[PDB]
Amino acid sequence: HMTLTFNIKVIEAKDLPKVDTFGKVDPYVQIQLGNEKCKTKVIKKSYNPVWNETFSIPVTNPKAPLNITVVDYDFIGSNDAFAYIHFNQQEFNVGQVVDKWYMLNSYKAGRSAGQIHLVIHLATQNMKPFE
Repeated sequence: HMTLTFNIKVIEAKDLPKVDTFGKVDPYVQIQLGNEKCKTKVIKKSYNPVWNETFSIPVTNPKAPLNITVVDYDFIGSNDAFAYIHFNQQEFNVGQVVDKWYMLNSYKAGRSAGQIHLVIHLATQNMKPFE
């Protein structure tokens, strides 16, 4: 198959900042590739959340940037994104499994946003995800 898919495992994050009104942070991760968006579950009150959630996103637009954001779920207000990492799709080679910790960028400069642990595998449709 010629159609490519981004297989992304959102494993965990560490050292997230305190951003929620009623304590710590309630983090989830949103993955954006063009018009395609998906998100993890919310982990309650955790600076070192572990999600272990896997996504498979088809590449229909080869120019869309891959944008990964960490967001604080607010049960009584707007959910505020506080950190991101973004990639050109060509930063990943077809067939390569990249298992890495990334330093998160804070939207508000000068604050630490922690790190995120992702497995990213740009794959053809029959390749076993992450293998």
